[PDB]
Amino acid sequence: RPTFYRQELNKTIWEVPERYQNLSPVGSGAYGSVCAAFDTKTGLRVAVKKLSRPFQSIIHAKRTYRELRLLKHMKHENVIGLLDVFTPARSLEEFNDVYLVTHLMGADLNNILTDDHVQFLIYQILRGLKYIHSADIIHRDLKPSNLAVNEDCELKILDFGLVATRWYRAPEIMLNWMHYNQTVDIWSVGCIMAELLTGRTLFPGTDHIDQLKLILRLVGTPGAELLKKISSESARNYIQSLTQMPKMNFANVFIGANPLAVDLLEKMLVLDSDKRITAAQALAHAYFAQYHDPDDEPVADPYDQSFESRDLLIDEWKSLTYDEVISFVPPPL
Ligand SMILES: COc1ccc(OC)c(CCC(=O)Nc2cc(-c3sc(/N=N/c4ccccc4)nc3-c3ccc(F)cc3)ccn2)c1
Ligand SMILES: CCCCCCCCO[C@@H]1O[C@H](CO)[C@@H](O)[C@H](O)[C@H]1O
Ligand SMILES: CCCCCCCCO[C@@H]1O[C@H](CO)[C@@H](O)[C@H](O)[C@H]1O
Ligand SMILES: CCCCCCCCO[C@@H]1O[C@H](CO)[C@@H](O)[C@H](O)[C@H]1O
Repeated sequence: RPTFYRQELNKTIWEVPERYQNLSPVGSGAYGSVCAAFDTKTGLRVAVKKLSRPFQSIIHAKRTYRELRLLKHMKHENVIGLLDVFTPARSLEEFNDVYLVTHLMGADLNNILTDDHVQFLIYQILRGLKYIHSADIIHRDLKPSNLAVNEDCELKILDFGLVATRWYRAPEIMLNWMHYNQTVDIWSVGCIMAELLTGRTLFPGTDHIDQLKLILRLVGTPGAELLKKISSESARNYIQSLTQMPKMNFANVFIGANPLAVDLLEKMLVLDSDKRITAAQALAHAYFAQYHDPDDEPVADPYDQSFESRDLLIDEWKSLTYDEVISFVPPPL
């Protein structure tokens, strides 16, 4: 067990192993405070997140368990991974705080285009998405603030920020569709790619209604092939009661863009999620010919998500989280 040291920062206490030095607060964080730091053991600059009230309730405890399970599983260049996880607690009985460590990241996709850069950035997204989707994991919330980018133009998918979420959301989500397929994320990639090509948010709807209205103006109202798969009586009536609109030609909309990029957008931004191109198929699209390598686009180990359907007590999610802290094996050097 490492030797811990204790210090207060931004009016909250921090107890971390000695290896992490020069803690500098970077923000309040999503659900916990974050500091930059220097990892003396590896030489890496890192981010340490102290989760806030991680076992306050059953929802909080399951969410804490979920976050640790996800980060421990992700082992891929274009997906955020876990350098370390620790607690100052010496036993389950006194276990109350959880700290997560990963590589320090500077800019997100907003803070960073030529067509070569769009190719490379979207390629890395799809490569990380292929890995995530292969583990039966849906991101559901892809957007530029969730994508970290180096000056190297290297990119990682995150599930947090360092830009309304609705702008990149698949339409089936905003219709509160019961089931979702992995290509909700491909829709988001399409919106992101269009923005990198035009410099403008593709669908900057003010709300969900305005959002769907903007979407339909580009892709057209559902055809009969899609209408026959809509089970909601109300959703079907409203859709059909709209003035039908034709799917625009994307060449006209994305004028001057690389025609291969326009073609890929047409295969991504399809209403019928059954017809959207998958991440694996998109990596083989001719638009990525100079980056695509089928032998270096790996899939993930299977991810056991059975816990999502369980209703457990707080102390049980806490104990399961403790098991995952204890069993952690750091990445090698
Ligand atoms: C110009 O700008 C900068 C200049 C200098 C800087 O440094 C001194 C920085 C710091 C940049 C930074 O924030 N870098 C960072 C953050 C995280 C985060 S952010 C988060 N939640 N944030 C929210 C907040 C609100 C809503 C949603 C999410 N969680 C983790 C995190 C996740 C996992 C983990 F193991 C550790 C930390 C991870 C890695 N790098 C910026
Ligand atoms: C100013 C920066 C100081 C960094 C100190 C990192 C100290 C890591 O200290 C740890 O102490 C243990 C007990 O001696 C040893 O068993 C570990 O191998 C060692 O890494
Ligand atoms: C590797 C971390 C960045 C990519 C994360 C992709 C998966 C996000 O994961 C999703 O988060 C949702 C909200 O907690 C959960 O409800 C879903 O069950 C979970 O699959
Ligand atoms: C005007 C708004 C139209 C929204 C159309 C959304 C079509 C989404 O596509 C649908 O997604 C469902 C859930 O994954 C699938 O079960 C259906 O098979 C698929 O066609």
